[PDB]
Amino acid sequence: KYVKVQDFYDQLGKYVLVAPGKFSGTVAATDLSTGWTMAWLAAWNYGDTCPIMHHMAAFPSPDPYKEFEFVVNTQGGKNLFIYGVPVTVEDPGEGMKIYRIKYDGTRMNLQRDAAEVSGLGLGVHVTITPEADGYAVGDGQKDICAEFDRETDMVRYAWAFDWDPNVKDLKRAWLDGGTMTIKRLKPTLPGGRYDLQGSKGNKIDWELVPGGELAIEDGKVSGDRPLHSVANDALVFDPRGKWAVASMRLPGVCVVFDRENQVPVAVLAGPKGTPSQFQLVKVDDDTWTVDIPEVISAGHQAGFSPDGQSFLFMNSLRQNNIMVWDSSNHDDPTTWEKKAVVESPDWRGAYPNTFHMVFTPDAKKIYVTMWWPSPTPNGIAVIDAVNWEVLKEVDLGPDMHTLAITYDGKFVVGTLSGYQNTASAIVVMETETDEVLGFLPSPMGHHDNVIVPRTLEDLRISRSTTT
Amino acid sequence: KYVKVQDFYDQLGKYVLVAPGKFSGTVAATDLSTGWTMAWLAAWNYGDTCPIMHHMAAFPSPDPYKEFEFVVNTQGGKNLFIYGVPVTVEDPGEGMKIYRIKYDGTRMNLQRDAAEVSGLGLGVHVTITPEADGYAVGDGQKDICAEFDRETDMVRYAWAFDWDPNVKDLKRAWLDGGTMTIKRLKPTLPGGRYDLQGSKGNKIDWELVPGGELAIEDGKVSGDRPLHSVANDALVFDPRGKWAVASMRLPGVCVVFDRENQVPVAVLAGPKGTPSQFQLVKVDDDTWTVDIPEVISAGHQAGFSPDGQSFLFMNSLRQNNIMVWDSSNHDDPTTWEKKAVVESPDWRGAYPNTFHMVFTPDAKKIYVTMWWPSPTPNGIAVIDAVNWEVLKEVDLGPDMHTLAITYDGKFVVGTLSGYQNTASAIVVMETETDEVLGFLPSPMGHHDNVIVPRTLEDLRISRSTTT
Ligand SMILES: [Cu+2]
Ligand SMILES: [Cu+2]
Ligand SMILES: [Cu+2]
Ligand SMILES: [Cu+2]
Repeated sequence: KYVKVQDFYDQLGKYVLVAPGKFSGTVAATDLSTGWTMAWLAAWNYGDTCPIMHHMAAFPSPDPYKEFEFVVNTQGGKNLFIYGVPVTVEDPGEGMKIYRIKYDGTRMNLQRDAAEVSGLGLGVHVTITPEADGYAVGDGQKDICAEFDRETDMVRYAWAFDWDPNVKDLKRAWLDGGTMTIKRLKPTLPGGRYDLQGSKGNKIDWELVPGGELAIEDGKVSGDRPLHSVANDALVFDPRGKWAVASMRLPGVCVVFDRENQVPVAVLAGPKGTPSQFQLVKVDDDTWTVDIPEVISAGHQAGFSPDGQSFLFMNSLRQNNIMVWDSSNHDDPTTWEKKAVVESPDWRGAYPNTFHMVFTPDAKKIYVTMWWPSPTPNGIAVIDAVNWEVLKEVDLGPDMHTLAITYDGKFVVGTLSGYQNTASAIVVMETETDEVLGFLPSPMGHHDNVIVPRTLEDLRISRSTTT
Repeated sequence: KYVKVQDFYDQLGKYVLVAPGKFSGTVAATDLSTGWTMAWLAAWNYGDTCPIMHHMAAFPSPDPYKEFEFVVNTQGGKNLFIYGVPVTVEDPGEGMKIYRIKYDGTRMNLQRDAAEVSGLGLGVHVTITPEADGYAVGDGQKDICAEFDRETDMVRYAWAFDWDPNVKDLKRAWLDGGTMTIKRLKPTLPGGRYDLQGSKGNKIDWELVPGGELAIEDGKVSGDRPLHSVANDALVFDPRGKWAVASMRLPGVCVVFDRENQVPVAVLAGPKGTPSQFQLVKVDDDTWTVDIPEVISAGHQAGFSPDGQSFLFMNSLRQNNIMVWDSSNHDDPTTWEKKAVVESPDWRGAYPNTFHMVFTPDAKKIYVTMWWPSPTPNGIAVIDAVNWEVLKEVDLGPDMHTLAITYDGKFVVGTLSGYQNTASAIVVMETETDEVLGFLPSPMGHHDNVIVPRTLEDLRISRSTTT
């Protein structure tokens, strides 16, 4: 006669959800087949003075219930003062830690801070390589992204980016175009180490939040070198191998990198009305430039379809759409050409903004997020990835963040995070008829979440190809 | 075709669950009618450097969805080192904070630390007065409990307890009896403030855990004055008013206090093998003693039925049973007489221990917890409180903590907490047929939980009359 919540979990399958919690200072694994939290960790327990637990990704495991490993990073400094929490720690730790954690079937074990090992600290998106042999991190305060080895936590290659505006006034520095520099970043310390932990390398004193291109232009973001910011976000991976793609928010471009040869190969132009690409110019063995005549919109989410056939870059704020390239030629990214743009009245005004996406395994649909400042309901839009069309939107609640999918394609599992001070939850949506099945408690300010993959194939629709 | 978890919540009613997280550093409110966390708070944001968020209790609100207030305390110092977490913290805070927090319909707001206001910091159970005009806190390291005014956060009265063992060897200090002193504790600083914040007043360096009486007896608990310990736990309230009862773990007694007259009036004797009461002896206007010829077993949980007719104290470890007194004479607690003992052949070992309870509104049933160290399944026992017999025992999972009940009496909502490093969750049991309806995620190490009450009568089955 009474309803068992167990009936709800039974339908979901044997899948493990993991999410960090931003200001909660915690990270947590949840068994979607029973409702239990399997294990949680609090970084304060380890001496972390600013445990803003940020992005994460998990390596595949043959049985996540027996063990899995993941990478979760942190932010610090003035990132602590971004929200409507009246924080009282005026001088917090610097963050930019890159933690390696292993769930061992019972508990989470903090293995180390890869930022200490490598010397490179980075605080935005974390992704797993498609071979599950490494991971990558980006950062929009220091504009560096890097691919790291899973066994050693050392950098394989790191890239620094810089902006040289046509017009040396913050209001016009991006709109009126400029030249971006792509620079090979080499170790400066003994033992192959970098000297780029915590705040070292910061151009700006906090990460640009949604709409932050306007704040930086308006002189409202402090830092050493704001005129030269690009706000790198992520380093995402072609599921077919070989290529990694770095997203650059403020110049509205993605840079395609050859992973093994450690050179950029292509620059993709985000905004609608630009060509497919800009010309990459080699200056020397460590340095490349690209000239961008004007930037009519910043962009944000970048990622691939699970078959590598499509690459997507979201324009956000000044334009809101999804720019789509034909990346079917795996041999030569300079031939990748614009094939579609997803547009919709759902992209009402300056908001909502779409920062996250997940594909179905067969690549026919995608679930993308619709974020707004409080108090407009935030939610999910469903995209037809064959005809490049928005099918449906659903309203959920405050502060929508990331989306994952169970590896059978059946359920999208997302996080809402209360702007760090109000309502937060896990949402479950079924992909057959695109109905919201409801919410699970989650007292965490999640900016990321994954389902733990079992195979390399699973990684194609996990935190590897998209953010 | 798809099960909506919303159907599960629709059945529970409009009730708000609140729980702190111990090593998580956090506290959270959950809407049982939708699955959302309503709001959460991380005490590191407020400069707490040892945010072991410990016990708590909520005041009644006419509408918890619009606003409610609660009290949550903290522990620190060497309590950080008691669990399986390999903590690395070099200068941990001392804890013993007593935070006042207000939920305002959107977020949690830290109001203040009442230990700073009053000068008295206490780290174990927190309970609300039956009038909702005050709260009380106890502490088993300092052996102090006090009742505080809700508006001013100042002490109404405080009591300090001390053990004088017959035999001055830790192994025998309790088993061979002694004399406990009950002493009025008066302030020493300007403005009527105590000088007892943080570790000030600790006789031992951490709270005794389950079976901790063996630890202290074996010389394994550091402190300046362990021979003097009684391990106060709680100050619970007769729902009929007038009386408050302080539980003493190590001597196996409870002391009944006249709240308004500020005097003790009776000492109830815990273990099977003792009379109903021990004799209270007045030494002077501020000081009483009680002689205990032998402590047969330590005790723990203490509380009243919602009609105040029964009073219960659990014997734990050396005996595991529920000792029950006839407290129907509200005029004179010296008349309170043992009327029953709940016993089971399943409780014959050292474990399980039963540290928590909640009654149904009509006082006919009790839900009690069954705690064991890893890896024995912990769970809930259902007690017939008319005939004083065990009805049912259910296995749930690791590290069972507290119990609450919806105020219509339909659902028991408890917390399991992972020993701070493994699986944790909220459990829901329906009380009609005592079936476990299942679990909700809860990435917290809860040692307390409540449902926000609406009325004074609701408190009778909240964190007021029992722990
Ligand atoms: Cu991003
Ligand atoms: Cu973020
Ligand atoms: Cu207790
Ligand atoms: Cu506790």
